[PDB]
Amino acid sequence: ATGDEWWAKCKQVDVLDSEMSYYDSDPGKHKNTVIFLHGNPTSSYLWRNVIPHVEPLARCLAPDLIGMGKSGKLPNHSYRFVDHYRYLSAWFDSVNLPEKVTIVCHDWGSGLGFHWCNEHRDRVKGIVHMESVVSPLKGWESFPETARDIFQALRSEAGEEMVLKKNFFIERLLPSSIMRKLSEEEMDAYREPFVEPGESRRPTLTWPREIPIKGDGPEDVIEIVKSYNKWLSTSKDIPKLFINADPGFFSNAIKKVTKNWPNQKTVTVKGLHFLQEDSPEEIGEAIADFLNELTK
Repeated sequence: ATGDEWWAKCKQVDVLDSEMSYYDSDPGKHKNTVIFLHGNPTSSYLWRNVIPHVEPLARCLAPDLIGMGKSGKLPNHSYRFVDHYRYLSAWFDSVNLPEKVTIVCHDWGSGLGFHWCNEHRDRVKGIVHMESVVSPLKGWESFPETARDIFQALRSEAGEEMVLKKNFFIERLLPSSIMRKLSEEEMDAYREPFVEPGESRRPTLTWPREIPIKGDGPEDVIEIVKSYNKWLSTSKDIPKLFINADPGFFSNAIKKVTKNWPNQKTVTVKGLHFLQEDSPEEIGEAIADFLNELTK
């Protein structure tokens, strides 16, 4: 339950010019393996109540993205999508994975995971995604109205004071998209990587600045997302599970974007954006069922 208790189950490995922390239920084993990828502004802690439903069937890994959780902070403060992907790709190559894996992913963890799958198509046995980055936004009009002003502010010069000084993503956006009230210990686990004001919080500001918005940018992320969206939309041989959150945040838009994707099943659970905090049991059970279907 505590951050301390969760990270006590994790390990650290040197990766490139830094280090990454990750959960690994069965180090080095090439049995059925599942990788859980968090997004902004969370960490592997997000999966703590989902993973126990899956471990009996698979080796479960859950890394903290660079700059987040207990992974290292980068002294150039550069945490763009491409930086995260460079680190995550090196992490995949460092943890002794079997020939194919299942990816379970959320938010920017899905951006990174979908891109990794697109670049390593023969390594993918299935993808479970939720509140995910499935396509570029055609414009600001497609961003949910209740959050549109906030995210435009985050992407403006005001973002630095909002995040680096006031920790806006941790203190306001995170609890706003959990239906229940987190305990003090749970909230402190999310706060821990970002307790010190300043550049430690940069990952939580750069992430909203990477959202692919057509006509705005950033162009490199737009191209990456367009590329994996094209692959996913015709990926008839890759089993996919979309965990829809009711009422969710981006879930309603994801349902429409992916309605014609082949080989995708949908399950619905109660939640806003951070659905793992409201329905971890149903999410874990849905993943376990999905894995069993692969094994037949």
